[PDB]
Amino acid sequence: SGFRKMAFPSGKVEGCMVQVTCGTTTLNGLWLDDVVYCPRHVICPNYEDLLIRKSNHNFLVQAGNVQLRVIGHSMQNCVLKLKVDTANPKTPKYKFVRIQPGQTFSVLACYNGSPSGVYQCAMRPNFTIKGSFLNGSCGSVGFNIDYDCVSFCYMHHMELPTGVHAGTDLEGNFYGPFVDRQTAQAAGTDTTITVNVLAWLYAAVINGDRWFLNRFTTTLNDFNLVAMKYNYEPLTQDHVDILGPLSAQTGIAVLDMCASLKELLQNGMNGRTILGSALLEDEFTPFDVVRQCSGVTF
Amino acid sequence: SGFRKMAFPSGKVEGCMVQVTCGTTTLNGLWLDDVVYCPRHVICTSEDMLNPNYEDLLIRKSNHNFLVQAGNVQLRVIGHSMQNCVLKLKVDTANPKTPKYKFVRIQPGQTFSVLACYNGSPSGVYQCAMRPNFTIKGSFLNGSCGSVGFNIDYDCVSFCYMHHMELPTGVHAGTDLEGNFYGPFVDRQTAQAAGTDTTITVNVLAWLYAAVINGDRWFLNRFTTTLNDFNLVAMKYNYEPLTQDHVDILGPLSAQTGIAVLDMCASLKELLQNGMNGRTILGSALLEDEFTPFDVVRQCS
Ligand SMILES: N[C@@H](C(=O)Nc1cncc2ccccc12)c1ccc(Cl)c(Cl)c1
Ligand SMILES: N[C@@H](C(=O)Nc1cncc2ccccc12)c1ccc(Cl)c(Cl)c1
Ligand SMILES: [Cl-]
Ligand SMILES: [Cl-]
Repeated sequence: SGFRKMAFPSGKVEGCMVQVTCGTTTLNGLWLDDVVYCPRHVICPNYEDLLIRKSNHNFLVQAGNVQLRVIGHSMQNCVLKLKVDTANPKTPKYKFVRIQPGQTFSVLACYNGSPSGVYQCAMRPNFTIKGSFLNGSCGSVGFNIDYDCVSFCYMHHMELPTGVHAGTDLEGNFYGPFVDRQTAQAAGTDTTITVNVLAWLYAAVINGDRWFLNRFTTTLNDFNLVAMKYNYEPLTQDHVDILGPLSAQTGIAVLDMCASLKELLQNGMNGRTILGSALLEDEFTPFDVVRQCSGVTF
Repeated sequence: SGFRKMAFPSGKVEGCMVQVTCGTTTLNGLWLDDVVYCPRHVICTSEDMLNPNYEDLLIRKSNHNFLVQAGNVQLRVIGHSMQNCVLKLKVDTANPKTPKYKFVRIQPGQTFSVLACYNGSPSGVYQCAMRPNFTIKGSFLNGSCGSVGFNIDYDCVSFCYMHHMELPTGVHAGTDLEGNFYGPFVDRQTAQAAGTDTTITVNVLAWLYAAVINGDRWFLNRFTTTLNDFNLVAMKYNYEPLTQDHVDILGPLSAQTGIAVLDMCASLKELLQNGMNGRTILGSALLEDEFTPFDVVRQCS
């Protein structure tokens, strides 16, 4: 029993965190094979011209107490790739994946190439992440673990004026309409990740918290008209299908749970809580709920 | 900026998780140097669950009864002994991934990261606090026994908890790494209930300071209170009393924000009286009590 916000074990990623220094800027880098990936803003803007002026010896890369020899450098979008003379002996099986809004991932927050914390978060529909980051965390990565394969999905780049965070996939492409330049940028109005709220209600039913269940069902169209009104993301037929296994396990059809959600929005919680929370949680995907309520290991 | 429930990186602990099997029972073990620590109830049969005599059961066991598996390598158990409710299995190989470590016993209110494991394999990492009733509100399934709670001291891992059992309410009970249970719990199938849980008041105040550091000020007020008047209001809401030690521990946060402890205490009193009025603090509609003053300082500085 129990339901916690749970991150993937960070070991496989910790063995990849290195410190990257260029001039007065020190941030984190991801050492995979003989390549170190880090935000291109470490050279700081005309990034192509700035990188042309740089030499391999300008980049100081440190892995623990060993300095790595940079033997090449190139740029892929907003990420800098530093070729090094040594393959990371702790390189896990990995992939670079681009995630969608709603999908969750674990973040390994680092400072000076040293992992300090691991937390689970979701890529918000407005493409920001509500992370916890201080100065020096740039280069910290977001990942998922698929069987025994690390899927790198995020690299931290900056903090927006509201305190939310922005970053890129491991190919340097930003998530959202953000740029890595000191200019006024605002996150769009965020919305709630509806499929994740439904997944979290299933997790509550699995844990015995069932006060919110009602006799009602709804059509997907009627649910979406009501959800749109409360700044909730539309629920697609893909989401209904993904919630299938949880619907079968709990005996609560997706449209049946949608009518529970529909009432929770129009009426509130009435002083009651669900999984120790007075708000509807939207940072647990249907896969996270299944994984946590079935004990999948890594 | 931002405030998240943040666990310590679990790598140093993952390299210590092994699978321990004795008869039909399979749970997790912690491999440190040439010793594997695991809950002693792994040696229990079906009949010996309500009132097991662990000394008597362990005397009947031989080293060849314990199957220890570290990855795809079976470890040779060359000795066995019991320290309180923990079984110590000596093995013929020192764990090459043994980190710098200490065995620490924690107090209610203290937080720690939990590495949930199944069959000696880490599946998840989450943050926990030792509840005032000495239980932990974890997320555990059958097979999670032996999963450990830890904190990281720069390079050193302080092991503070080993999961043993789930109480009837769904909350969890366990021991320090010396086998001593936290709370009035025993590793027997006898009827056991957790006492009424209370809110870790000092942790709530630490969390309100974290909110002020993050720019949340709506809950602040012009009032101050005496420590005695705050404690009388707090107990009525099932909140732990706040001692002079807690006021002193909140000192650095009070200096950083410019809000005295008794000033924040009056804000907490007002919050308990009115509720949140549809507003949130750090994205939460409830007062969070699983961030210690030490966690808040660490995460904000
Ligand atoms: N120095 C960073 C930055 O703001 N990175 C930080 C990350 N997370 C949290 C931070 C909190 C405080 C200060 C800095 C933070 C930066 C600044 C401007 C731009 Cl346009 C870019 Cl791409 C990157
Ligand atoms: N079978 C275990 C147990 O309850 N261990 C589990 C741990 N966490 C969560 C669990 C959820 C479901 C089933 C089992 C769980 C057990 C039972 C009685 C006693 Cl007295 C002891 Cl020491 C240990
Ligand atoms: Cl699924
Ligand atoms: Cl008193």
